[PDB]
Amino acid sequence: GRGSASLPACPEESPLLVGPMLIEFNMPVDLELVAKQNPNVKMGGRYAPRDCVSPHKVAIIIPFRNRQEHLKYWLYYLHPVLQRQQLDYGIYVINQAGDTIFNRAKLLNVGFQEALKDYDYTCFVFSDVDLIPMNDHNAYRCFSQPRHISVAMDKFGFSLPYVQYFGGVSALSKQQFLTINGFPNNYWGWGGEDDDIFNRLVFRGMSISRPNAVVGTTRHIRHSRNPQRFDRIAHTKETMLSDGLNSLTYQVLDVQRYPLYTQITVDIGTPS
Ligand SMILES: [Mn+2]
Repeated sequence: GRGSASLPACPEESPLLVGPMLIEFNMPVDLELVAKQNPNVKMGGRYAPRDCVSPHKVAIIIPFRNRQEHLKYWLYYLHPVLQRQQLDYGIYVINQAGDTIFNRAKLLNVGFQEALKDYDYTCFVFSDVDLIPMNDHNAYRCFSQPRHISVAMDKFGFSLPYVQYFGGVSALSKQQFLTINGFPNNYWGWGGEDDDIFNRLVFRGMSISRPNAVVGTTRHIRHSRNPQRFDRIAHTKETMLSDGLNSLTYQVLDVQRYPLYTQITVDIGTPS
């Protein structure tokens, strides 16, 4: 019964998952130690199973600016999880250059476009750097519909702010992201960019996929520095096709590949 054969696809659900995890942010993290503890993660924070092929080719995009301690906790907790989930993944920290108002959604668009230059990713997880999953059955990859991953956040009492809430951590396949023309580029701290994204999905006929709440619990990291739904539905319809990936403009000032992640420093301009 011999002959040349391809590696099998990885199983529908990984047999390596452990379920609940204790998430704490009160101890120091040393990334050199984390790298040594995750020897299979390659330069730039890249990993893929050795014994099976994953259909999940995921770029994990993290909007960022001056929050190194949070990022260290993020890397410490997620790398082991992402490997147990048997994903073919890469970590991208999109660092906003300058001191102008932070623009989360625009940095996510940057991450989508830059990660694609590195590899043919077909799934994108957009994650704030201060959100950590409490259960590894919460899959960091894409589904038949846009996926909302951080569904029961401790900062919100482990309950969804509202059924249309799409903030924190989410995942869109390449097809899903492209069809909504990505995310809006003009929410300069205005708040509600996630609601605009939700409106884009609905308008294109998509719905929200969510893991069961029991495994969707996430912890939020506090920093020395419940949400309500913003409207702008009519604005989204009017603006989505002219404001997003197609109109995205930015300058890449630095690209650093570290053992556990790639950091792309970009100048995304100032509010126009
Ligand atoms: Mn926060």
